[PDB]
Amino acid sequence: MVLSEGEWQLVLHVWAKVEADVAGHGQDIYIRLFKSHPETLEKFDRFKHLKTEAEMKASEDLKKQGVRVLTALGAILKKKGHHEAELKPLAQSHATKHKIPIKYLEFISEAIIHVLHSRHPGNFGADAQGAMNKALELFRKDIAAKYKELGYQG
Ligand code: HEM
Repeated sequence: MVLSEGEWQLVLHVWAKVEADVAGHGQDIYIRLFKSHPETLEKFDRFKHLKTEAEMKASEDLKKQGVRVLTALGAILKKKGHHEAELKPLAQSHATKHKIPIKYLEFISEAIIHVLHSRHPGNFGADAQGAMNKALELFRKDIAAKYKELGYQG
């Protein structure tokens, strides 16, 4: 699949707003992910002990992790589809070390869309959401392909 320049513009326009507060968006996304799909928390040995949203918001380590995640995703989105190099290390670690199924990548994609919709309604109308969904679907499609090459069914 391929996004048009117009669709990429919608994606990068709202992403520019996210970048005004990377740490805050990361926390919101994780909290949404862990509350909606608790099973995903079990994959994080360093955070699986967190019991409440309050503890999650107070975790300095979780905040730092969120920044790393959004920074990596932002770098990929900014490549506008030409992300082969960026995807390699990410696919290898998540398939071989962390063992993250594609289903969980779908769950975090849902959390990202939920948070953007909540925080940036003016820059996340129907067309913008459609573009972001398309960008995330492309990301998941390419990661899934790499997973297969690496020997992980995902
Ligand atoms: C938006 C998609 C995602 C991106 C861009 C992303 C990115 C990253 C990055 C950059 C790291 C640090 C370096 C590395 O180990 O590769 C990382 C670590 C990790 N990721 Fe992800 N990730 C994503 C989704 C997920 C999901 C959905 C899960 C599981 C529910 C997950 C589980 C982990 C774990 C367990 C670690 C290691 C954390 C630690 O060091 O304690 N990731 N991720």
